[PDB]
Amino acid sequence: SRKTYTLTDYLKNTYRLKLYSLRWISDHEYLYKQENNILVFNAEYGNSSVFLENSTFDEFGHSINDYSISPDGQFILLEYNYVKQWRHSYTASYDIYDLNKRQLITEERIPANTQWVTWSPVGHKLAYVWNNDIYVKIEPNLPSYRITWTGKEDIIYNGITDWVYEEEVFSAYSALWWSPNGTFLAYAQFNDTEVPLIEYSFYSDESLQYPKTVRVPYPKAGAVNPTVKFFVVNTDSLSSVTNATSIQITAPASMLIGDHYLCDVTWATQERISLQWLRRIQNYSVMDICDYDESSGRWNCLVARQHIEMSTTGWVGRFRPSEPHFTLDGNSFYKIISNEEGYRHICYFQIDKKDCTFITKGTWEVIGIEALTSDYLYYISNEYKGMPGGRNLYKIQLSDYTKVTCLSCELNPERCQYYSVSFSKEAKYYQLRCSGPGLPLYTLHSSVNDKGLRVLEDNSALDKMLQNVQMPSKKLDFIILAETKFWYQMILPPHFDKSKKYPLLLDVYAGPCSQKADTVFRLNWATYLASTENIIVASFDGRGSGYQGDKIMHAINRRLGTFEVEDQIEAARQFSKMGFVDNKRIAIWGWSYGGYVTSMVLGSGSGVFKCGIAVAPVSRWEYYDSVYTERYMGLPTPEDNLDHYRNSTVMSRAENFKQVEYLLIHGTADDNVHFQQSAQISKALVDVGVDFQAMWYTDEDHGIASSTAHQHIYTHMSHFIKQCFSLP
Amino acid sequence: SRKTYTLTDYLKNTYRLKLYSLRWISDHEYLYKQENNILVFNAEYGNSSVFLENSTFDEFGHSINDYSISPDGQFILLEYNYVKQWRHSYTASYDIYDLNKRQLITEERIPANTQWVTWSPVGHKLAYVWNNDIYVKIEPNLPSYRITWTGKEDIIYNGITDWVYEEEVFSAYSALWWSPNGTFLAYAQFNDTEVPLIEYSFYSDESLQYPKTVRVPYPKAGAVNPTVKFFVVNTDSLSSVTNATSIQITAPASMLIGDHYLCDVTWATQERISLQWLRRIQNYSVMDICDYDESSGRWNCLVARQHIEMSTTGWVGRFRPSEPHFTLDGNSFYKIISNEEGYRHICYFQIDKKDCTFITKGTWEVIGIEALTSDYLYYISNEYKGMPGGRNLYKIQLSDYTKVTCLSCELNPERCQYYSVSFSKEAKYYQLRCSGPGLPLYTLHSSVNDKGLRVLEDNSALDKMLQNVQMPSKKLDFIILAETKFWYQMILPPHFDKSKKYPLLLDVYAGPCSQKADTVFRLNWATYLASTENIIVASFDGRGSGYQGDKIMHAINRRLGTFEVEDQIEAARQFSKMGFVDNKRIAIWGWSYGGYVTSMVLGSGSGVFKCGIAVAPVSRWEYYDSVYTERYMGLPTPEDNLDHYRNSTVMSRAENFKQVEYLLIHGTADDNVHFQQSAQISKALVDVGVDFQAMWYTDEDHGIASSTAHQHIYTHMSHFIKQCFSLP
Ligand SMILES: *[C@@H]1O[C@H](CO)[C@@H](O[C@@H]2O[C@H](CO)[C@@H](O[C@@H]3O[C@H](CO)[C@@H](O)[C@H](O[C@H]4O[C@H](CO)[C@@H](O)[C@H](O)[C@@H]4O)[C@@H]3O)[C@H](O)[C@H]2NC(C)=O)[C@H](O)[C@H]1NC(C)=O
Ligand SMILES: *[C@@H]1O[C@H](CO)[C@@H](O[C@@H]2O[C@H](CO)[C@@H](O)[C@H](O)[C@H]2NC(C)=O)[C@H](O)[C@H]1NC(C)=O
Ligand SMILES: *[C@@H]1O[C@H](CO)[C@@H](O[C@@H]2O[C@H](CO)[C@@H](O)[C@H](O)[C@H]2NC(C)=O)[C@H](O)[C@H]1NC(C)=O
Ligand SMILES: N[C@H]1CN(c2cc(-c3ccccc3)ncn2)C[C@@H]1N1CCCCC1=O
Ligand SMILES: N[C@H]1CN(c2cc(-c3ccccc3)ncn2)C[C@@H]1N1CCCCC1=O
Ligand SMILES: *[C@@H]1O[C@H](CO)[C@@H](O)[C@H](O)[C@H]1NC(C)=O
Ligand SMILES: *[C@@H]1O[C@H](CO)[C@@H](O)[C@H](O)[C@H]1NC(C)=O
Ligand SMILES: *[C@@H]1O[C@H](CO)[C@@H](O)[C@H](O)[C@H]1NC(C)=O
Repeated sequence: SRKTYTLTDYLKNTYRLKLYSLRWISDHEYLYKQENNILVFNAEYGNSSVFLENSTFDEFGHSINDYSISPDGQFILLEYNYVKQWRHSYTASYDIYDLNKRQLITEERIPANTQWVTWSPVGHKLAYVWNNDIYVKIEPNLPSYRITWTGKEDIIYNGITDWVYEEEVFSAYSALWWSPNGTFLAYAQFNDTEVPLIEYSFYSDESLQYPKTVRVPYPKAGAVNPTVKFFVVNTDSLSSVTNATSIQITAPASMLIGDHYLCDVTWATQERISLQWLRRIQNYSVMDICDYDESSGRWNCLVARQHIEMSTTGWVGRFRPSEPHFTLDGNSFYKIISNEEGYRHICYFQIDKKDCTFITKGTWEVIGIEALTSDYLYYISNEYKGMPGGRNLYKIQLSDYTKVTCLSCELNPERCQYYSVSFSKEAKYYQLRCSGPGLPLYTLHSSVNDKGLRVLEDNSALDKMLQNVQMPSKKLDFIILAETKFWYQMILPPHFDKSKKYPLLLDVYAGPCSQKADTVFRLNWATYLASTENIIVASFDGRGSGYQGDKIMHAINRRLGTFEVEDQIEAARQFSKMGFVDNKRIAIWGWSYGGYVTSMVLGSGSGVFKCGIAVAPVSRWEYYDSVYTERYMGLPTPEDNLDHYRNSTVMSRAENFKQVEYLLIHGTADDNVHFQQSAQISKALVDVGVDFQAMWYTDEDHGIASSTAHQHIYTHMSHFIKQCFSLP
Repeated sequence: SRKTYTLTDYLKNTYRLKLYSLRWISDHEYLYKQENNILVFNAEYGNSSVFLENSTFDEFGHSINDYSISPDGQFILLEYNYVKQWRHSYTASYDIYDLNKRQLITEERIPANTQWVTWSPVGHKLAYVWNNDIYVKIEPNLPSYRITWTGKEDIIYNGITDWVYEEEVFSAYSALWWSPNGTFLAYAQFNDTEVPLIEYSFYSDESLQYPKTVRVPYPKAGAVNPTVKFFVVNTDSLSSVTNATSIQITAPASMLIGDHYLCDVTWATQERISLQWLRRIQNYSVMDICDYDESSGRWNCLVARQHIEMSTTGWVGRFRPSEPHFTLDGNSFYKIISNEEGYRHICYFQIDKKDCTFITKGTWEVIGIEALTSDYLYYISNEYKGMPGGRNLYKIQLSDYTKVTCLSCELNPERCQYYSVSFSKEAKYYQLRCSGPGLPLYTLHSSVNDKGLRVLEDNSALDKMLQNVQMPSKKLDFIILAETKFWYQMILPPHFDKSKKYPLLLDVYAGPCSQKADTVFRLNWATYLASTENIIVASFDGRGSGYQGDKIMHAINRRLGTFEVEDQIEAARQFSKMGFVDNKRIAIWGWSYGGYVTSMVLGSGSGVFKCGIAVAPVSRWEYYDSVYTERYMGLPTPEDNLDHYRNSTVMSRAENFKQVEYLLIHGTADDNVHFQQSAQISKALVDVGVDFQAMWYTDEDHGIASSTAHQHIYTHMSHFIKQCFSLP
């Protein structure tokens, strides 16, 4: 045979997966960027035309990072001077171009160093955050109205989140929610006054004589948490002479008694907001329904409308309480709830009524609700062929729950088992996105008869290129551990010989609600290790893994670093039992939570693993943030869960590392899993006389995502793995 | 045949060198700590008596770190709760025990967290520094008198130095000088108001949830330097009702015009102080002679008494201007000055007279002046057998300079070639300390007819143990480079075979005024590499090296990282020509300046070296302190020497590291050569796609001196050297 998938192919993106990233602008039209032009596509017919030529901004004088067309199509917001902050946050410069007048706006521009910009859902109003304060523009050429005056760097945040809310609660920077009409603007206010600061050196460029100290409010497990306030402004009654009036919506009494989080904001109608609150002890959540009082200007939340969601075996939701999906009248909603058997299913709720009705059931889970129309509810689930790592689109008939139709299951069963979807406004058309086991396929469909309209992207160019490469194969199967099915995946080398013994690398994450065994197609480091190095790369989903019910997911509750570590050891013991694995060449590696599990497995003294690599690992739960940690571990106090926080550290296992080859890697500017975590592992290994390998990446964060750093880390880990497996 | 000197022997200090640490307390007596007792010895006869049994402090309740007996013998100052700070500084708790009354002083105790304590030179007065302020106790049981009120943490320092003065100027924490009588107390005041702070994380123990940021005023090359003021207090006229009056002594006009340092304080008589000042441009120093005016209470320094010392080829002195050694009347003195040929010799100066008279000359240098009597001047030099790395004691007859007598040269010429000395007060006796080439020998002698009195320590216990070990040998010789002799040393394996090819490791420092080729006996890492691993460990003294004249030393002036790097490359090329070196197995390593040279040699693209290890290296001169850097490099400005600062970095040679195996090591709490230095090397290597090896040591400083860290680093470097040389 001929060429293999090399490390250089992975690092240099030689074999590009093609995407079809579309933006719906109505119930029947979408925008698409097809090189040097923006095109508008008609979903029913498929005809297109140039919406905007990229030649329009040749004389702009800055590199445009991104754009946003206003809902009415009248304006385009141009984003340039992009400066990345955390996982979702960034700062940028913004300019507005009038599409009808065909010119840039010179007067009353969005200021430089803007934290977040948002168009209203309809029309052309703007809400932006500058210096932690909210500003509203009714028209792009008109002056802004100031909404908040309390904004203070690292202390008060209006309309944007602090570190912990961005990372753990909202999974977004924005804390601004326009009403459907664009009449109201709802926002959250974060107060970090007494939140302790994580401090670290930033070395910057060679030209900087003195390193900079970065100071970030970050609550570690058990520390003072930021507080939250919720407000609503009427953007239609803004005065140029008088200051803007913000109406506060207070949290329920069952929340105000102690520490709590605002975990969800959903507009139900033009005058109704849904708010979900969660206690610091993350097993109790309350949903409030708040209506606008036209004859007072205030917002009232009846105690009778409050819906409580609690857990007896663990925490609420997968990572957070699930979002409600309101019916058009806003008097009822659907939401994914854990049932009496522990499976996550769609529940139907009526506002002034007692409980809920489950509309789905079974030994599988609903992944998410995608669309809701008058007649149907569209959702993604892993029901098909009882594969927890598969994803398909289904629709349930709202007039008969037994009438469920799989929409994606049989489109291409050998090639397509993992779908995601993008619905048009009002769900008239949908784009299906299959990500495996074969090459990604993008298709356009009509909700009317569920007829296929067009193939958008088939990846035929990649298909032909990959026919020319010795590609590895993927086996997706399960093993039995204590009368339960646990899924695993294996990346097997090309020309796989079952009578030959191959070295095995265990790729681990194993965090709560994780899934490493799935039907997704990937071109990654594992692709190179199996194709060029002839190493079996295995992944296993044990106790604590998600999408298989709470019996499996909650098994890890108040006990991180126990069953998920043990289950990785047992998986490797069982893979060793298969006659195609060299029992003397078993390695393990992982990033973030994966790094914590790798380190815990290496310090277990199982004797199964020869070597391992931990990238940016957690080492002790007290060093990680309060929101994520306390969700699974409780508080680190003698009354709560101190004993388990003390017994679940990497440092305490330092003695057992004498039995293994260990490579420890961490970025110095990691704002998420602080360098401190690895600084403590290295110190405990040195204190016990254990030799190991280390690598720091100057100014790299959790992702180690800088082009040169990404290439260096993978090159360094490849040399380590090859040396450990005696490969040339 | 039998056992070799193993890595474990080095790390576990299996073969300990015995010392004879004595403290002269008079012209004929000394103190010696001889197991469970402090003894007093009579030099002439050798008889002794117990002075203090350590059973006295069995019920003290703290571990005594050190002690200090008052000059009059009446009190002992006990040091406990020792907390190390920088190279010289520390904090401790102090208690005073009355030796006559045989009880602890319970009233008016030295406060906890005392920065520095000092007995007066005669009697029992105390001067201590607490919270950056000076305090004086006339008697140990009496209350203190406050001298200064200006003390401010990290800003104003009274009687103690800031970071830069401790490390570079005084090579000591103390900035307090009692007059011989103990009448006056002279002190320096340091002001660090506008000095920029170096900031770095301190991780501490596992129990610390948030890392601490350490902030130290540290001027990097070209930054704002601390300012200095000098004062004198009369300790005999201190009032309990009135505040202490400090008389300020102003720097000369030729110093006040810009930035300057106070570089030396020497009491000449009871009423005369010598002060040496140095300009920020370190080629001009002024010595001031200051006399007490009894009819004014003021100190006056005549401009006619000022002695200027300037350099035309480099900087003043070896590391700083040399100290004056005054004759009893204080009207004349002796100083080591560089002569017209560039050799450092003893100069004789008379106070109200124009220049000086050289009393020594030749192609060798005076290392230091050790004692001065009415008849003789005692000094150490490297004259014997023209060996720059040898050290011997000589005496010159003050009535005839041609009458020079070597006092140590012929005591044991095969065993003893490197001496240091300790004279009694008034120099009636001297202890000679020979540190090689054989095992250290400690002897006592009488000055009258230079008769050997006693052998104090012969190391006979080590001698017998080493007879049982396969010990390596040392060859000390020279090679010619551009018509000049340059010395090198080689640690050769036992049973050395000149017809066999051995791997070579080059051990480097090469800093200005350094010496790595000498006659001293050492039990170190090199001893193990040659004895167990059969590796030749070589060291070379090239351009910039000291004790061979200014032509060699000043060759590197305003050009660090040029000739000393080139000369290490040429030494290895010449060792390669010798037929006992494997030219394919040549490695290089160094610590501090040695790490900078190793990195510069590895990035030179010479192709001579296979691998190298740099421990805590300097990478760019702008990151290192102003005092040391500017001495050799000038200022990093375009009007001065910016072009060489920019051309002499490790980062700029990053491309050439593809040709070598590199191991980079640095401690994270290094307050001297900041971790920033290695953080910038690693980042430049990653930016260029160079794979290398790294190791950080959490909370270790420049020394990486913690027992567990010292063992780990040497174990890690040994594995690296062994794999690079293909050794099992
Ligand atoms: C962000 O959060 C912080 C807390 O982390 C919050 O700051 C707190 O503000 C309040 C009110 O401004 C202050 O509380 C007071 O303390 C001062 C003394 O320092 C007293 O004057 C106060 O007593 C008076 O007022 C009381 C009620 O208002 C009554 O007892 C009586 O009328 C008194 O006259 C009171 O105890 C406090 O200084 C801070 N806390 C901290 C830790 O800084 C801040 O306001 C928040 N910012 C926003 C925009 O929400
Ligand atoms: C798809 O094709 C139709 C039909 O040609 C386009 O609709 C026409 O174009 C303009 C702009 O909307 C109107 O002024 C005409 O009256 C329309 N004619 C008809 C017969 O509908 C349509 O815009 C095309 N869509 C895209 C996205 O290119
Ligand atoms: C060494 O021994 C001598 C002689 O015994 C000691 O000197 C004498 O002893 C006492 C106590 O100091 C004095 O009162 C006598 O006047 C001394 N006589 C002479 C002739 O010196 C001496 O103290 C001993 N030294 C040590 C350090 O033990
Ligand atoms: N901060 C922690 C957050 N996290 C998540 C969060 C989510 C998620 C999915 C849907 C909605 C909201 C959040 N899904 C997967 N992982 C892993 C991460 N983490 C865990 C420990 C180590 C470091 C790290 O970043
Ligand atoms: N700070 C720098 C100071 N230094 C010295 C100083 C002296 C010395 C000798 C007699 C009197 C006063 C000073 N002797 C040898 N080395 C090397 C060191 N240094 C140089 C660069 C790298 C880091 C370091 O500590
Ligand atoms: C939207 O919201 C309010 C009432 O909900 C109304 O007064 C306003 O003018 C509305 N605008 C529309 C429906 O276009
Ligand atoms: C929440 O957790 C605590 C602490 O483990 C527990 O005692 C309590 O019953 C929980 N709440 C619910 C609703 O189960
Ligand atoms: C220290 O120096 C500053 C200028 O940096 C000056 O304002 C201040 O007076 C000084 N303090 C003392 C005690 O000399």
